[PDB]
Amino acid sequence: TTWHRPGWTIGELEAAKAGRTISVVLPALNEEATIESVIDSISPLVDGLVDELIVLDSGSTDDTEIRAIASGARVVSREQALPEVPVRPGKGEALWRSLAATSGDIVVFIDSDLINPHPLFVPWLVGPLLTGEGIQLVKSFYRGGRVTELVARPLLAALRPELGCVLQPLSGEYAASRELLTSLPFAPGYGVEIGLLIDTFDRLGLDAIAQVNLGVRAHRNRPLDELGAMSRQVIATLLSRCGIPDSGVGLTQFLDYTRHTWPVSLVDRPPMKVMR
Amino acid sequence: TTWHRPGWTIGELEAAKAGRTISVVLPALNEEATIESVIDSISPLVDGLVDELIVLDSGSTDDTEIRAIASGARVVSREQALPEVPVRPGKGEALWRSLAATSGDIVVFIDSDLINPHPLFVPWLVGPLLTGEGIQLVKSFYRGGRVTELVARPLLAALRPELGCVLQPLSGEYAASRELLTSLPFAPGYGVEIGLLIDTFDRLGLDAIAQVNLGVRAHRNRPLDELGAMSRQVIATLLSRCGIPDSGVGLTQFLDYTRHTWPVSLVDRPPMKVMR
Repeated sequence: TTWHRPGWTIGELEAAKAGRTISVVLPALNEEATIESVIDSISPLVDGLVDELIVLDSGSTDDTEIRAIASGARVVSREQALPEVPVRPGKGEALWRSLAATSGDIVVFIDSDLINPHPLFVPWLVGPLLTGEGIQLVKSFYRGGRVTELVARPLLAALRPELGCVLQPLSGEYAASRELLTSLPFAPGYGVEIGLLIDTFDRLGLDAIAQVNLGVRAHRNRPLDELGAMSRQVIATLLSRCGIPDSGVGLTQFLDYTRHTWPVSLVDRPPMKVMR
Repeated sequence: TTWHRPGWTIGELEAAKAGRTISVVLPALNEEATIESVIDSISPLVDGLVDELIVLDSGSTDDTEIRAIASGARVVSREQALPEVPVRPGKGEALWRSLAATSGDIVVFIDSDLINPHPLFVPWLVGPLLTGEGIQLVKSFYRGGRVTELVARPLLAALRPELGCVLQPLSGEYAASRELLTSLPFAPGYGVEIGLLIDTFDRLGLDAIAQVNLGVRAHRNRPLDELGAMSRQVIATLLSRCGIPDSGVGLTQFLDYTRHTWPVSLVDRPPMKVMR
């Protein structure tokens, strides 16, 4: 079911929990400028609709951690989330680790780089999980997304056209059941969102997936070269899910000219279940 | 060999022809604003280094044709290039047809949407073909190319990493031997450049390919949605060359929201040789 405008009240949603718990995770790498506003947008839900909120600090070297703490948030490093396992770089590692630092029956992810996010983001994402039937994953969409419109959607049309109806496959804002998340491998780096989406679909089909309009997104837009690497990992992850061998060769860029090669990973983390 | 700065004189290049001829093709769909300057940048070479110059008018409905004529250019419609074969849409069709409207041993393509192009573009592109050994294809590069850096190069790294060294795989400015071009199929739409590059490489290897710095490119930059479709066709063509089945499903876009689906083609034109 694709929603265009939520309506559930916070109280209705709370009633619908029926014993289920909700954890919220904000992954963060150097987001000192935006993190406070994001935390503040959600913390009023804590001890109510939300049972648990954490910042997964992914190696920040700015004031991200101290500002998050000063916002009353529990901050968890990659190392603290799962200390027995050495840390790998990239976003997917942080999200995967975050499963071990939470216990909610439902887990909600929100990027920490959002500019003044609506306080109803979380309620809007959990709606279908709480009041739906068979929904295990909820993606957000909103109203310029160069990677999404040039890379991910066109590749989905080519290789998983059934997912053509997903407006924001790379959305960093989404919610899912712990049962699902701990049953899926996690792709490395920026491949994580697309992997979760494709894996979910391949395993449960579209009926287990919803998407909700969160309105409009403001975010620290980004340099082309970093987008190159992101696109590369998205590709790697997507090709893998489609049974296609990726060279494992990183994107090289020429900035006469100088050359730089960005890392790409063909290694997923296994389902957090195997870590029990 | 990758050049960074040409030096050949026009006279040296002319001497090097040794009986070989040179045709120049400007494909054009609704470029009334830029076409004159492009024609004017090249016509001084005609009857000298360049034996032949044409505009391949690809269905323009603006003043492209009359302005090109007024610039002294021979204008050739898709229909006139090959009248026995009904016309298909897209850039690849125009370029393929252009082989039948030219007779140069060497063929040079230049996009008609360039803003005040250097008059040495053509000389710089033909340099390696004339003075090199074994070069059959010359690509340009220059100094924001969203499709190139987000789609084509990252996919090449994944699937033909040997072509990672190509700075502008989608460049509309390039030159090649008739022998090569008439021996290759032509991908439809915006897939044409990438197809020619991959096919050339697969068949003759890197040693037959050069790239030359033309400096900097100014061009009528472009709406995201049109870039989506372009990216989609590039993908289709690239997947095909890599032995990967494309769904044939067009990209859909949602502009509440309204939906539009863009065409994609999995059909190449065969080598112009078969039309003999």
